[PDB]
Amino acid sequence: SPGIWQLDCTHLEGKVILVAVHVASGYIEAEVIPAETGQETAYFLLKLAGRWPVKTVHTDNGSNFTSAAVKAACWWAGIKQMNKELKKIIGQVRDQAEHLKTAVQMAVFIHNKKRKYSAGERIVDIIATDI
Amino acid sequence: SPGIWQLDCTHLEGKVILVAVHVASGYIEAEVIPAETGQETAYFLLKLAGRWPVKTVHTDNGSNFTSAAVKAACWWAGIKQMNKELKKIIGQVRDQAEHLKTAVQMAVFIHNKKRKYSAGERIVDIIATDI
Ligand SMILES: Cc1sc(-c2ccccn2)c(C2=CCC(C)(C)CC2)c1[C@H](OC(C)(C)C)C(=O)O
Ligand SMILES: Cc1sc(-c2ccccn2)c(C2=CCC(C)(C)CC2)c1[C@H](OC(C)(C)C)C(=O)O
Ligand SMILES: [Mg+2]
Ligand SMILES: [Mg+2]
Ligand SMILES: [Mg+2]
Ligand SMILES: [Mg+2]
Repeated sequence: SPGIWQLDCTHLEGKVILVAVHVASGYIEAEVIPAETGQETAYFLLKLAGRWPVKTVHTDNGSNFTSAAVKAACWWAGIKQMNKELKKIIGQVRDQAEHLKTAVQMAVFIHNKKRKYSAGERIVDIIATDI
Repeated sequence: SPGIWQLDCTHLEGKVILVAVHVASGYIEAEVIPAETGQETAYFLLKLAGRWPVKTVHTDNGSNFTSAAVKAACWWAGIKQMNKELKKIIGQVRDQAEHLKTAVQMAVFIHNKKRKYSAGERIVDIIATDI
């Protein structure tokens, strides 16, 4: 189902990586954030919601969604309540970049454009079909 | 044509807002950045390219694309070489949020979800059709 996303943080090199997965397609978005915080999660969701039709969000750590900032974002945006494979791609391109955040975006790109249709194509097809 | 984007910075409240427009649909993405820098532009393009099939980019200030970091991102990602309407929506929601960056994302959301099909639907349709 096309409005469902998964959202979790992983850790790498002492930093936090917020990873959203469009469950039906396997498409990902990710950002490196300073701290694993309710506020950062909220802002992330705002950005995600303006880009895709986000209806429901799941997580492996329910306590992530407990902050008032997060609930307020989900309220405003109308939302209701890979990390190993990505680390793999991060590892493969890590040395081409100085900043971890740059390596993460390189990795997100590679993940979304690979065929094994790519995740990037499937999200768009699934969502266009739903219109 | 579906792989064409426009990219420019505007200024608001002493900060820089990077605005990308998918020309065929009018869909936007935007971020608040510390400084109008080649490096920030590069990183922005990396993120944009992993999310959408970006083929060519235009700007109103050609000197934006002059930094080696920018050319290197366009090289890696395979890329070749609204601000008033968005400010309008920013103005309308500005008071609901503390941080400008939050108001910008609120505004991007409102811009992409409005019908006047929304920009958000058209990008996806145009791109799915192209697959
Ligand atoms: C901090 C820097 S400098 C720099 C670069 C690369 C070539 C020429 C000049 N600058 C790069 C690049 C490395 C990877 C890419 C794909 C080639 C994009 C540009 C970076 C890159 O940081 C950015 C993306 C914030 C600029 C990095 O983390 O290494
Ligand atoms: C710095 C803060 S705190 C906060 C908030 C709002 C309600 C309850 C608790 N926190 C908010 C919110 C205001 C707008 C939204 C749509 C309701 C999302 C959450 C903000 C918001 O910053 C965030 C998005 C980085 C957290 C802001 O700039 O005001
Ligand atoms: Mg988690
Ligand atoms: Mg909170
Ligand atoms: Mg400009
Ligand atoms: Mg440079």
